[PDB]
Amino acid sequence: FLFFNLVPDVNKRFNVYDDALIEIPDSLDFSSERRKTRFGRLIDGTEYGEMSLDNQFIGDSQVFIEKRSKDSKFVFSIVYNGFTLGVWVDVNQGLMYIDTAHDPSTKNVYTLTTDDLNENMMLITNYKNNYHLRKLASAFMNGYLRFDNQVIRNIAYELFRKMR
Amino acid sequence: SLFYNPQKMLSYDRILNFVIGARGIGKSYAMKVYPINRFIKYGEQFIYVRRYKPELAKVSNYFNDVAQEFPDHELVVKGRRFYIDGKLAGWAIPLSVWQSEKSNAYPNVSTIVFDEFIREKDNSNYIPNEVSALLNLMDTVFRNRERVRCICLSNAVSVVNPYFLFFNLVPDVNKRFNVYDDALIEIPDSLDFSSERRKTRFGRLIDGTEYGEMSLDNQFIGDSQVFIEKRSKDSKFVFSIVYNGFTLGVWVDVNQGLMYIDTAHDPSTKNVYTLTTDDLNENMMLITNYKNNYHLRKLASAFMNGYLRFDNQVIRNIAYELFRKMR
RNA sequence: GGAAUGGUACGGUACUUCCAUUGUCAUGUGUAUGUUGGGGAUUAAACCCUGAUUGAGUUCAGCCCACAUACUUUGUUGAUUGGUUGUCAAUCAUGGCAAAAGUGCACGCUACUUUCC
Ligand SMILES: Nc1ncnc2c1ncn2[C@@H]1O[C@H](COP(=O)(O)OP(=O)(O)OP(O)(O)=S)[C@@H](O)[C@H]1O
Ligand SMILES: [Mg+2]
Repeated sequence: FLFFNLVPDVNKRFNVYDDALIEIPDSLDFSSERRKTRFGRLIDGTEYGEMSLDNQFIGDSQVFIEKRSKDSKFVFSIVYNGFTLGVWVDVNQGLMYIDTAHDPSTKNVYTLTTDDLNENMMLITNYKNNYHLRKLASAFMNGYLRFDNQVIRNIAYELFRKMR
Repeated sequence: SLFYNPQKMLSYDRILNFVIGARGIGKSYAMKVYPINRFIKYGEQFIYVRRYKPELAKVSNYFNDVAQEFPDHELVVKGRRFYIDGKLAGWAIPLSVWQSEKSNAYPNVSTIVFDEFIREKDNSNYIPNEVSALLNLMDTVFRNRERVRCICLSNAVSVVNPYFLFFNLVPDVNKRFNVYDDALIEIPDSLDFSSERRKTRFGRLIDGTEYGEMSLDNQFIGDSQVFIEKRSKDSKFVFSIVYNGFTLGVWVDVNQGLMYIDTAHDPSTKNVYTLTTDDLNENMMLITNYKNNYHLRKLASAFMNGYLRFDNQVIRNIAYELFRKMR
C-alpha cells in the first residue's frame, strides 16, 4: 500500500478504482466470530480485555489542525522552497490565517533562504523581520494563527521551527 | 530451605502464574521437572518457545538434570523432538516462525515450560509488541479453559518493563505474594533467601562477597529502580506541562516547601505549557528553550536544589527524560 | 489413575470490622485574644534580646496546635448588565452512608499440588 498509495474507507466494504479494489471481509461476523471464542475461555476474555488486541483495530497517524479561510482584507506574502504562502487578516475578532493567495501587486515578498532568490524578494533578517511581523509572531504563540490544510500545516511548522 | 520449591506456586493456582528470580538457581529445575511429572501421570505434551534459533542446536540435553529427580522411566530426545518412553513430549521451536505453526492442530498442552522470558538490559533480542505475540501463542495453544497453566520468569525484579505496569504488576519486598485477578508477584522465602545466600557465603568466599555486592543481591531480591526520594501531599494545582501527550501537573506546598509532581486535573484553562509543537493546539501556549527556566522558575530552581520531589516511577522516568530534553 | 479428611486459589456464605476500595451526600481564605485543653519546649545550665509585671530580678513568660466571634476569596473557569455582588460547574481534600475489609467456609469438588488408596 505504501507503494500504490491507496485511500480506502472503513464504510465502503468494496473499494473499487480503475485498477484496484480493497475489500474488507465479513466485518461484523468476524468480530462476532471472535466474540464467541472468549466464551470458550474466560482467560481469553482477559486477553481480549488487553488493550493490545483492541488497539490493532485502531489506526494512528498524524492529523490536521485547522481548516479555515476568511472573506476580508489581507496583507503579507511569503515564499519558501519554491512554494508561496499568503497571509490573511480579519478585523472581526482580528483573526489571522495563512492560505494560498498570490498578489500581483506583490509587496514585501519574503524567503528565509536565498535558494529562492529573485530581484523582487529580499533575504529576510533572521529575527528583525520577525518583529516586523510581530502580529504573525504573536499569532503563532497564541491561537490566532489558523490554516486550511495539513500540508500547509507541515510547511508552516517547519518554517516556524527554522524561525525562532 | 534447600532448592527452588514450586509448591506454593502450584497451590494458589492461577490459571497463569507469574514468578521471578533465582537466576539459574533452580528457577528452571522444578519447572522442567513438572512436565515430565505430568507425563508420568500421563497427561499432555508441552510447548517450548525459544528466543532465537542458534539457542536450539545445543539444548537437546534438557532432561539431564531431571533424571536425578525421576531415574525410573525413559527420558530421552530423538533429535529436535523430546521423547518420554518414546512418546512425544515437547513441541520445541524458537519465535521466528510461530505464525506458520498456528494453523496446525495443537490439541494437547500441559504447562508453560520456558524461562528467561525477558532478560535484563536485553531488547535487541526483543520483538515489537511481543506481549501480543504471547497472546497469539496462548490462543494457538488454547482449546478450552483447561489443560494450560502459564508462568513468566525473569531473572531479576524490575518495575519498568511494559508487561508489569501494563498489568500494574507491583512488587512487595515485605510480603512474598502480591495477588490480583490472575497475576501473582512472588519470590522464594526470605528465610529461604537467608539459608541459600548463607550457603553461598559458605564455600567460595569470593563468591560470597560478590553476593555482598548489590550486583548479585539485586538478581534475586530485586530491589531496583527506586532511586529518587518520592512523596505526595495535598497542595494546590498550579502548573501543568503538556509533554509528548501527558497531562503532567505540579503541586507546590509552601509549608515544608517542596514540589510534588503528582498527576491531577483542575479546569485551569491557563498556565498549561507545551515544549513541543505536536502537543500544541489552539488553546495552550508554546515555550522556547529558556523561558521554561523563567516561567517554571520554581521548577528550575527546585530541580537544581533538592527541593523537587516525585510521586511515581513512570512520572520519574518521563520527567528525567524531559529534564534531558530541556537543555 | 480414587480422597478433597494438608496447607490450599477463588466464588458468595456467614462471624468479627476499618467509606483505605467505587459511588451518595453535606464541608473549606485570611488576625485577635483566651491554657481552649494538653503536651513546660524541659541541657540542667551560663549569659543576653524582647513583653507585662513593682519601689526594685521582684516576679513570671516567649512553642505549637482546633474552637468563639468581626475584619474574607469553598479555588475557578465560564452566563450576566455600562461595570461590580448572586444565582448554574469543575477538581482539591475532609467527614457520614452504602459497597467494601479482615476472621471460619460449617455453602463447592470450578480446582492445582498432597501423602496414602
Ligand atoms: N529439586 C531440586 N533438586 C536438586 N537441585 C535443585 C532442585 N531445584 C533446584 N535445584 C538447583 O537448580 C540447579 C539447576 O536449576 P536451573 O534449571 O539451572 O534453574 P535456572 O534458574 O533456570 O537456571 P538456568 O538459566 O535455567 S540453567 C541445580 O544445579 C540445583 O542446584
Ligand atoms: Mg531455566
